[PDB]
Formats: sequence, C-alpha cells, structure tokens
Amino acid sequence: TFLFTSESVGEGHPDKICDQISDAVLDAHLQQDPDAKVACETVAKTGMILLAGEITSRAAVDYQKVVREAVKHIGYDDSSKGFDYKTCNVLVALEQQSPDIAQGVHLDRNEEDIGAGDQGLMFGYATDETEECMPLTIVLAHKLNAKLAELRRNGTLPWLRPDSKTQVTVQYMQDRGAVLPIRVHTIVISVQHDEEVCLDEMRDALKEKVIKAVVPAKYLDEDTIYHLQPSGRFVIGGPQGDAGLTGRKIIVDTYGGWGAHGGGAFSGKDYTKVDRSAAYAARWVAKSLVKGGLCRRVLVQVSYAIGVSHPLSISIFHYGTSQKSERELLEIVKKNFDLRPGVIVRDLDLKKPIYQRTAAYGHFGRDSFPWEVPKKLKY
Amino acid sequence: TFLFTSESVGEGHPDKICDQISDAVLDAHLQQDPDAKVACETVAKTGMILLAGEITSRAAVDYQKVVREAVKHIGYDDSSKGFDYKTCNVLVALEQQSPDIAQGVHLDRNEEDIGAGDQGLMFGYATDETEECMPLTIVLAHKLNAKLAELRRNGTLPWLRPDSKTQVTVQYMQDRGAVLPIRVHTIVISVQHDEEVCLDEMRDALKEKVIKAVVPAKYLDEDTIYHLQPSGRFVIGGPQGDAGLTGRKIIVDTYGGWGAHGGGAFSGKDYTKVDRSAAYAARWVAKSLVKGGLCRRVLVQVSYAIGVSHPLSISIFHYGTSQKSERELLEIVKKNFDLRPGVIVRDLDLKKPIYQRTAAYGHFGRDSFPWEVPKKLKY
Ligand SMILES: C[S@@+](CC[C@H](N)C(=O)[O-])C[C@H]1O[C@@H](n2cnc3c(N)ncnc32)[C@H](O)[C@@H]1O
Ligand SMILES: C[S@@+](CC[C@H](N)C(=O)[O-])C[C@H]1O[C@@H](n2cnc3c(N)ncnc32)[C@H](O)[C@@H]1O
Ligand SMILES: [K+]
Ligand SMILES: [K+]
Ligand SMILES: [K+]
Ligand SMILES: [K+]
Ligand SMILES: [Mg+2]
Ligand SMILES: [Mg+2]
Ligand SMILES: [Mg+2]
Ligand SMILES: [Mg+2]
Repeated sequence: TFLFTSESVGEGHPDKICDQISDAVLDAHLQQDPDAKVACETVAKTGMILLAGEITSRAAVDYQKVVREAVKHIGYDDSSKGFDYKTCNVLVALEQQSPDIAQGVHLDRNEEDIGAGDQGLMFGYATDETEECMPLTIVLAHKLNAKLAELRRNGTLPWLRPDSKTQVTVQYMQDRGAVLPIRVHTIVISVQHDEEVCLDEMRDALKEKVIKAVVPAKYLDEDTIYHLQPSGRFVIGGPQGDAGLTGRKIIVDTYGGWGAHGGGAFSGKDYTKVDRSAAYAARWVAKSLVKGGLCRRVLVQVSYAIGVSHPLSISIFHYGTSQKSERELLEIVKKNFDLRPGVIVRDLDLKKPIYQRTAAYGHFGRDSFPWEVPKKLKY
Repeated sequence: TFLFTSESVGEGHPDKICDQISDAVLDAHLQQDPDAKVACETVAKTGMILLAGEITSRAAVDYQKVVREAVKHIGYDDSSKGFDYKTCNVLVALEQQSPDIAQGVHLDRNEEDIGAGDQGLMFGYATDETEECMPLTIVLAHKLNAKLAELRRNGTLPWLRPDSKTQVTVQYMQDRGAVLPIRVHTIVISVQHDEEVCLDEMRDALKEKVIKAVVPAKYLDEDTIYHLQPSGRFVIGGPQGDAGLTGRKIIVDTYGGWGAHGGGAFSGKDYTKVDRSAAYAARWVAKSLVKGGLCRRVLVQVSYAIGVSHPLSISIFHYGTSQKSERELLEIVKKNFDLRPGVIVRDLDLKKPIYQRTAAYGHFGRDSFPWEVPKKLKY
C-alpha cells in the first residue's frame, strides 16, 4: 500500500477569492461581448482588491460592483470577519490586450484557425476510482470545504468564517496500474473562526458535523489521524491573514497532485488562453477514454506555441491500464478530437459566462460541465 | 516512443520578475535577521511593482532600493524597453505576520520542533537521463533562455530585450520505467525585441546563435520543427505586455511537468514555509536515491499540517526502476532524513541569503546548491 495526500481550500481562502473575482470579471465581460479577450489577475490583502491585466472588450463593466458582489457572495461582509465588501478598497490597473499579441493570435483570423493565445503545456487526467473519475483525495478535500461553507451559511456553526483549508491523506493499493482507495489515513481542517468559540467546541464540531457528514464511514477507523484546528487559533483570516493572488491554487483546481500540471492558471482567462481551454479539453479527452472503457486511468499532455492553432504535441500515458498501446489510444484521440482552441470553444461552449462557478471546489469532477460529459468515441 | 514538452521563461518574463523581486526582498531581510519570517508577494504591470504580504523581521530594508536594483539587474532600464527601474512606481502593502500564525507555528518553540508554517503537499523528483538528474526537456528550455540573456548582455544581439519564453518537446523511449531522450522534436522561442530588427534576422539568429549553441547536434535533425518568433512581433513586453505575479511559474521552477507538484510557490518565503523547504528537501532525497544507485527515476511526496513539525505522509514512487520495493526505499529514506522544517533548515543552510539566485532558470539541477549535493545513504 501507499499514501497519497491532496488539499483543497474554501471560498474565502485569499487566493481562491482572487480566482473567483477574476472569473466574475471574465463572466461580466462575456455576458455582453462573447468575444472579449480577458487576462484579469486579482490581488488581495487587508482591505484591498487590486485588478491588474489586460482586457479588450466591447462590454461596459462596473468593476466596483462586480468585485464587491463576489466578495459579498463569499461572505466577507463585516470588519469583524476581517474583510467587508461594502468598505474595502477596489483598485483597477487594467489596460487593453497588447496589439502585438492580438495581431499574432486572433486578428483577421477565421475562428476555427485562431492561434493559441500563448505557448505552454497542459495535462488532463482521469481515474476510475470514483464515479466522477477524480482522485478520492481531492474529492474528499473539496467536499470538506463545501460542508464548512454549508454549515456557515445555514447558521448551524455561526462561529465559522469563510477562509478554510483541508487536506486528506488516503491509503491506497495498486491493481495493474489502477489505484484502489482503502482508508483515510489523515485529515487536516483549519478554518477561520470568531473570537468566542473555544478550541474544544470547534474540534468536536469539525469531527462530528463536518468529517462524519462527508467521509463514508467505511474509510474512517480507529487509526485515522485528525489534525483539527492544528494551529490552535485562527481568528485573523482572509486577505488580512495572508495575501491572495489569482492562479495560486492550480493543483487544488485540478487533480490534487495526481496526474500532472503544465503550470498555467485558469481563472480570469478567456478561451483563447489554452492554459484553460486546452486543459479543459484534455480533461474531456481523459474522462472520455475512461468512461469509454479504454483505460482505467490516463494522463494526457498537449502543448501549444503562441499564434499556432494545432497542438505541437499530444501524449497519452495509461499507467498500464489498457490492453491497447498508448500509441493506439493516441490514434483514437487524434481521430475523435480537434484540439485547436477555435474548435474546443465550440465543443465545450467556452464563450458562456459560467466561469465564476468553476473557481472554487475544483474545475473538474462536478456539476456536469461540458468537459465532464464524455464524447462517444469511434474506433 | 512518446513526446514530452517542457517550457521555461527568461529573467524578464513578468512572472519571473516578481519571483526574483520577492526573493531579493527575502535575501535583504535574511542578510540582517536570519530568523526573519517572510511571505512577500510581488505584482507587476505597466510601470508598477507592488509588494504585498507579511514580514516580521528585525531588519531595516529599503524596499525602493531592493526592488529597483533587482529590476536593473534583469535589464529593464529605459522606457524604450517598456519598463525602467529608475522611474517605475514601487508600492508597498506589507504588514507583520499574523500573530495567530506566529503563535501556532514558531513562538516559544525550540527550532528543531518548529511547526510547519502551513499545511500542504510537496514533491521531489530525480531522473538519471542527465548528469544533473533533471529532465532533458526542462534543462534545454532553461539553457535557451540563459543563452538569450548572455547574447543580450554581451551585445551580440543588441535588439534582444529581457522578456523571453522557450519550449522544448523531446521524443523519448522508455527502458524499464527509466526514460531515454532520442531527439528534439519541436522548439519554440519567443523573445521581446526592438522596433528595428526584422523577423528574418531574428529567426536566423535564434536558430544559429541560440539553438545551435545550446542543443547538442545529435538531438537536432532534418525533421526538428522550429517555431521562432511565432507571433510575428513582440516589441511590447515585460509587465507592459502581461501582468506578472509571484508564484505563477511553479512548473518552470521545478521539473517542467515531469514528476508532480503540490501547488506551493517558492519565492518570497522563508524556511518555515514548507512549500519551499520541504520541496527542496524532497528534491535532495530524490537525487540522493538516484545518485546512490537505488533507482533510476523517483518521485517523493511529503505533506504537512500547520503547527506540526513532522510530515503527515511520505511516499516513494520508483516507476519500476529499482530492484528494492517502494516500501524498502521509504524505510531507507526514513532512516536517513529528518524532514521537520527545523532540521531541514540546518541540513540545507536555509537561513543563507541565496534565494534570488534560485528565482530564474529553475530551482533544481544547477550550481550545486545544498539540495543538489547528495546525502551518502546508510542501509
Ligand atoms: C498560513 S498562511 C500562509 C503563510 C503566511 N503568509 C505567513 O505570513 O506566515 C496560509 C493559509 O492558511 C490559512 N491560515 C491563515 N491563518 C491561519 C492560522 N492562524 N491557522 C491556520 N491556518 C491559517 C489561511 O487559509 C491562509 O490563507
Ligand atoms: C502572451 S502573454 C499572456 C496572454 C496575455 N495576458 C493577453 O493579454 O493575451 C504571455 C507571455 O508571453 C510573452 N509575450 C508577450 N507578448 C508576446 C508577443 N507579442 N508574442 C509572443 N510572446 C509574447 C511574454 O513572455 C508574456 O509574459
Ligand atoms: K495542466
Ligand atoms: K500569500
Ligand atoms: K511540490
Ligand atoms: K498574466
Ligand atoms: Mg497562497
Ligand atoms: Mg503560462
Ligand atoms: Mg503569467
Ligand atoms: Mg499552499
């Protein structure tokens, strides 16, 4: 057996605030101009949200309203919680997209033949260990943060504040390249709280009302290690406790350390940025291979050069979980998918303003987004 | 055979500027106070460097001088290049480290027993495909950017500006889990340039003076694909062309997509932040296993909880490249290394102000930093 650990963070973790704001800006632009070019970074620290980056769009967007409404949704609505959407500073340093990039990527190009918005590499991954084809470690870690937000928002644990982190270590066995979860070895939960609640009341609630509500009992046993509020005190939180930036939770956004990552952030970027569109397409290819019965676990790499539509490379790694060779699976992928960004946008409907919904609790394995609906493969 | 692609970026890429500034700030603090607690994020956009984060230190640091001297070293010294250290804005939004974090991590603790500064997961990787135990893809990509900076700085290609990106695709064969590079399949180079030089002069120089100077001729052939200045024009660059943030090149900083990554950035953080110290220690463990003759290729995962000194989990994956089981290699690691941050700091000398040197061209595989010198193993 072996251990593997993944983490997740809540909606009010300062980096995740930034990813949600960046995607609220992108959605505000796409609601008016489906062809907006957006590269919006967000920085958060005590009292401040700064927007920086490049946007060329026909939309008229009220940045103060978009930013403040996203922070209000997260739950930072009073100085007692360390941040307040009503009274924080919002600073904007947004300029047009560089004309040199625009001319090299999309200007005067037919949409299917638009060039990749940048160079880079991206990976897709899928594993049959869960129905949603995601690692159990990260699924559990995300659901523990979702449960904390539910209990905060329904008033069950009114001492909870929006900033949280979780981490799950699962003990696995291997089976011919596929992985089989056996038990939960360790869980960590840290969550911002009010000044009145004591450590013992929080530790008891985190075990009884959060962990037992999320983790199947079969995975928990007498030896499971719990680190609940391990720092001992977490009253200061959100951007006051730790600066946040967009694109600083890229492993939380994807596979929790499993598979691989090419380094590109997702949030704040329109479809021409292949860091997002091609990673979404690669997840769609990986999940299509697993739900199609071709492998039990698979990693897909793709890469691009700025201004060039077709990927430079495509690679498939099946961990030994298919009777077909990796070259055969590559040929099936090449016959069934077109991974130009200007075709991915049509297959995955990537001009639709649903990106803020992807910016917490992972981009993959939930809510039947287009990249989660397998493509029936012909071979 | 299969393809694999990795990228790198130059010193003047806007994200890399931020990592170098964050580490210049950390070094300035450590020069005066070896025990400084530093979590410095940097944001860059047209005309601006913003510092945000938390620092508790006894040092007296002139942030305007530190920031401007780092930008001067990178080479942004005139408005014609799109950024100038003499005249840009430097904004500081730095506060003390949260007292709640300080009390839960290090306050009143014996140094060897300091808790991890945060939770998280980290990986180390090593491969025998190169003497420095790094993937050839990323080594080549880094050296192509280093060669562009050398030719810019020696006046050979005076039209070059500091912002660059490269990407290398290598065609490999597998050998019992180990990987063997066969040839370079594709190279991309994009680099900011002056308004006078034409595309053909730049493409010819990039092939003849950069690629041929860096890539062994045995790997290049008649079928090697070159995408040199593929956007066609890159005069606007640096932070004017694209906002930069610290910790947005975490795959460039590590293994180029090989191995795995736990998501944590390195730059701007002191040793108590296990995202940096434990990733460095994990690279040291991986390279020690490969140089010790125990495996040909290996991935090491570790994880931590905030306030807890010992790792929560340790895992070793050898890809089938050892006669010893992964459990045996884990036992050898556990007998030879102590992965508490307050012991890693002593083994790797992590209070020394050498971090700006790590913040471009990768943290691993070069210049015999302590984590690159193997530990002789007893078993
Ligand atoms: C510990 S901080 C990162 C290190 C920090 N920048 C410093 O100055 O030491 C990382 C994340 O952990 C969580 N956090 C903040 N304060 C915490 C505390 N007192 N205990 C536990 N977790 C905390 C928040 O989710 C925060 O965004
Ligand atoms: C293309 S930009 C990222 C997308 C961008 N934020 C936008 O608004 O479309 C990414 C990086 O590529 C490089 N770059 C900038 N302008 C470029 C151009 N005209 N051609 C090629 N590469 C460029 C720089 O290294 C830059 O930091
Ligand atoms: K990726
Ligand atoms: K931070
Ligand atoms: K890592
Ligand atoms: K950017
Ligand atoms: Mg962070
Ligand atoms: Mg990138
Ligand atoms: Mg970037
Ligand atoms: Mg982290």
